[PDB]
Amino acid sequence: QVTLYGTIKAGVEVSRVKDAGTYKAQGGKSKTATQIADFGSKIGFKGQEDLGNGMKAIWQLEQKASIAGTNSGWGNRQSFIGLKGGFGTVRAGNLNTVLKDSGDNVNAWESGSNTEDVLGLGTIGRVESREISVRYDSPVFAGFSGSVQYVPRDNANDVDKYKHTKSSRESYHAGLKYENAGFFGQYAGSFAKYADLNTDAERVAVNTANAHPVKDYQVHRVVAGYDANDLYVSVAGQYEAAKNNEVGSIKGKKHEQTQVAATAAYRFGNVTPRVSYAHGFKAKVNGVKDANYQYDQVIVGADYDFSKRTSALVSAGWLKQGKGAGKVEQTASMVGLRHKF
Amino acid sequence: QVTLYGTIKAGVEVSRVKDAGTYKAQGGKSKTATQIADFGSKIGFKGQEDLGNGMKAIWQLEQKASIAGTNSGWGNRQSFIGLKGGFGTVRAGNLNTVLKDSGDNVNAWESGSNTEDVLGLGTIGRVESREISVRYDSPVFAGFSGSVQYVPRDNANDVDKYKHTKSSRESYHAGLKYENAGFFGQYAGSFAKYADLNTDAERVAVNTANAHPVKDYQVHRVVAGYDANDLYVSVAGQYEAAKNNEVGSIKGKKHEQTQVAATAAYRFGNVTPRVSYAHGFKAKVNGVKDANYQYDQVIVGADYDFSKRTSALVSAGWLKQGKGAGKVEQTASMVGLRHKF
Amino acid sequence: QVTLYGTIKAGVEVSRVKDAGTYKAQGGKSKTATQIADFGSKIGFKGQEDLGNGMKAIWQLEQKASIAGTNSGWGNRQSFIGLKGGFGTVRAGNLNTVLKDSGDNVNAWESGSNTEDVLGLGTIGRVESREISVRYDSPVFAGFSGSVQYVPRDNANDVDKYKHTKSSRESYHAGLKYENAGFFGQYAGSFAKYADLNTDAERVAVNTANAHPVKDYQVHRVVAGYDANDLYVSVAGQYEAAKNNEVGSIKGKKHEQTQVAATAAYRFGNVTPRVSYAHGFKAKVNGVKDANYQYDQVIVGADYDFSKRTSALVSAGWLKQGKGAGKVEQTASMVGLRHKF
Ligand SMILES: OC[C@H]1O[C@@H](O)[C@H](O)[C@@H](O)[C@H]1O
Ligand SMILES: OC[C@H]1O[C@@H](O)[C@H](O)[C@@H](O)[C@H]1O
Ligand SMILES: OC[C@H]1O[C@@H](O)[C@H](O)[C@@H](O)[C@H]1O
Ligand SMILES: [Cs+]
Ligand SMILES: [Cs+]
Ligand SMILES: [Cs+]
Ligand SMILES: [Cs+]
Ligand SMILES: [Cs+]
Ligand SMILES: [Cs+]
Repeated sequence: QVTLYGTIKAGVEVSRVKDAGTYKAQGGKSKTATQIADFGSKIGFKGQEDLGNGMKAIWQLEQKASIAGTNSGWGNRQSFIGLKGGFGTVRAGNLNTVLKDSGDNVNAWESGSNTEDVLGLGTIGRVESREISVRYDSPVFAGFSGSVQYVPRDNANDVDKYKHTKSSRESYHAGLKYENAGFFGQYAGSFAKYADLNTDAERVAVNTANAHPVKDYQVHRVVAGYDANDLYVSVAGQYEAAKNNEVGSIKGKKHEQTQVAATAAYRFGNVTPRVSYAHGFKAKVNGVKDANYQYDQVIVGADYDFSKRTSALVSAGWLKQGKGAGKVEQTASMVGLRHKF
Repeated sequence: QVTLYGTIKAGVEVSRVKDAGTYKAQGGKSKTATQIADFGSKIGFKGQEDLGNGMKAIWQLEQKASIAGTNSGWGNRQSFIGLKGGFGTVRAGNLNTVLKDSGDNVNAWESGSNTEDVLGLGTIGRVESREISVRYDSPVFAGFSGSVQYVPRDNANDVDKYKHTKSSRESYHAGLKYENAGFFGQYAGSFAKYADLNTDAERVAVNTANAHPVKDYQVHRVVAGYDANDLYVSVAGQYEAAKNNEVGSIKGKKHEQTQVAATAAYRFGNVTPRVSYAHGFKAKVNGVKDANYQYDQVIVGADYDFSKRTSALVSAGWLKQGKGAGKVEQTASMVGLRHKF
Repeated sequence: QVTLYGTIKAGVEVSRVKDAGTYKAQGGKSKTATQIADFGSKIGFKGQEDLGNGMKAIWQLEQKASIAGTNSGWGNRQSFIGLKGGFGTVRAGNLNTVLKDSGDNVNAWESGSNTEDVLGLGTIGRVESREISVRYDSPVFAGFSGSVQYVPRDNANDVDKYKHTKSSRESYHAGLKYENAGFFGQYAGSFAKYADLNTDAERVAVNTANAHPVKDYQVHRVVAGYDANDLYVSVAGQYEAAKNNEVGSIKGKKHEQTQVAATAAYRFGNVTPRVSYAHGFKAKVNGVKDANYQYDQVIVGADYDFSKRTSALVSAGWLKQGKGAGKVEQTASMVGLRHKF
């Protein structure tokens, strides 16, 4: 037993950026770019086999498959092997981060890469990723279900395998989930004694060029909401903080930012309008308030369901970053199509 | 509903090149090289879903899959998503160029890459390609069927997305087709206000190293012929011209070349002999006659059909390029196998 | 007719290296590295079609598919097209080397790349590989079955296609096999008039940076053993020798090394313990005895079969290389899982 699946999603997206620093014409406005873009098409193979008494073996190989022909490689999307049974589920491989799964109730938009921060809640999703790791998921007991996941010190840094001279970048991920009559709330987060971030607060591999080492890197996320009776509402809160670990005068100083995201949608028959807001409060960088990281964004859109597998998509987004003259505003809109197989 | 398809084609090809400039031994003759080569094996996944009243959703991901293990990546061959119905068909993605489809009645040979110009009509097919774009194909009305296709300015040049400082490389492609009782004629072509060509008259991405910018780049192709009753005959004509747009003394001057190709084949039971000729008249480069682009080529061969999906292939080709001492002659022959699945 | 297959295999492996030259702490011992690693997962598509009277067409595209997401490309594992029938089988493409197939009775261990020499008989398998080539396999007559395979001069070196100025790196591979009532012995080997080796006695492509050209490169392997009644025993012998062909003072001098490998395993119900030993006698490099190439290794382990397709794996290995102060000792152990589909 093995099945083939995936989804092909593409559309045309119009965008324009307002930046006074990089564009000098007309009050900092760039020209409007119109493109055909892949919304992240993917194709995978998964299978399962009953082993006898309550245990089943499970594997999956999923790849990024852009219909523009820009992707390549196997298992770059969730791909794994594991075992399931009464005890729950245990998987190893390129695995989604518990915080990446919790992303399903946080970001419901589709878009191309270039517009992932204005046509989708991309900024609050800068903490999500896939890591080579092991992961446990306990069954659903009384509406409760949980997940614990770990990334080895030698998987987070291979170069340092035999000479442990760099602080371990090993990390733990966990999440808890409660569901009842259409009401659901969940906590998801991750902690890393030592890790590296780029200037976009995203986690990068040790020794990336412009990467800033950090200590006690922790990410927290709580998402609660209602999903049933043609109605969907979702509020999410997220806190991120770490201590500067880059040798120099500012080592030890604190980094932190709070983000909130809101989304609601109603299902009229085959049309589902939807709206989402997101904000990133002023961020503390090296102990000081940094307003460059503050942002406000709102996305409105609707999905037309031709069938349970095919949808037509339309959406627009207004995004503002920073404050003052270093400020950047992004507006974009798209129309596209999604087919799940 | 989703299907798996592709074809595996390989063979051994013998070749020798006669060039007085690069080879000094024996009147300019090179040694004879004999290789095992992939004839362009490929594998793809496509699927369709009825949406209700006369509309069907359609997608396809096809990749180059060489059995020599030299290819990599997804959707580098025609890959797309679109909709079909009474109105015809509409597709977006890595799509074949209307001129690339018209190639089916122009080049019927199989070969490895190194011999695509001597074991196949490759020179007349230097205008064919795949471009990220949208494309319309109207139904077949009274033997008539048509196709209109467009490649965005920001898809033909991504770097220039927000600062339109480079002339648009957006292009249009169209073709018309008539079929009646085994008789068929079609026009296919493309126009680009601005584009770039390499010295082989092939279109390359803006800012390729040795790439010459051009203006009013247009390609025309007419192919007519008979295909039925065990008989196949096909004549094709092709015109290409553009104005030099490379800043300097020769900007504005005219480039152009006319190419013709002929092919016929008769089906004795399971054997199908075939022969093809092709010529490239002297080309006008910067207004001046250039005989380096002139060429003559003839390919003879036969296909043995073991079954409708499997064939045995044999072919030879004599090709002469240019005139005089800069002249190059290529001769090659091959025996191979093709399995379609 | 076409089928999908492959296997997903991963596990965690603990390792430590003892080298006095590269590690200075504690008598040359490195720290112990613990990793999650792909044991070489792979996925392929193969198909066959009856052509009529006793002939069938056969093709296969197999790719390395790591569940860690580190592989990419098509047909990098055995991939081919060919014909089968009364006469036996004939294939062309990325094909396994006759010596690579004989590897099945020589190395029965699973492991990640980093531990292929301590958790598997990797050193004796440094002569195995895949080469673009043609290959014949004659049927099994009276327990006897044979294989002859060849790699073209222009496939082993493409750059030199038209100017044969580098000595041909074309090579021949052959093997013979006898099987009777659980008893089986086979010879497998390869010869190359000219070839290139790296310092690990592995064959590399001409013009690799640190590659040493050789002449009369021959590899011999005899493997005999018993496989039936829950019992498996296998002894293998291997000889390798070539003449230095690197221009200089030592050209012409002789290189050679003898390797032996032993493995046995008994099948209690679903558990199969197993043990293997391997030795590499002192090697003659440029006529002189080199003890750096001498080695001793022993691997113990067991496989728990959950089902015919799924197994649980456990293994450990002690490996010593060289002699004296340049000496290197490797110890490693792993626990993992393998699912065949
Ligand atoms: O949020 C959008 C995504 O939803 C998933 O369930 C689906 O597998 C993807 O193809 C994509 O449509
Ligand atoms: O012209 C040759 C080609 O014909 C196509 O129809 C087929 O899909 C390919 O596999 C290749 O055989
Ligand atoms: O030696 C181990 C291998 O055995 C093969 O037969 C199987 O196809 C592979 O998946 C791997 O398990
Ligand atoms: Cs992300
Ligand atoms: Cs990552
Ligand atoms: Cs082409
Ligand atoms: Cs192209
Ligand atoms: Cs090997
Ligand atoms: Cs090789």
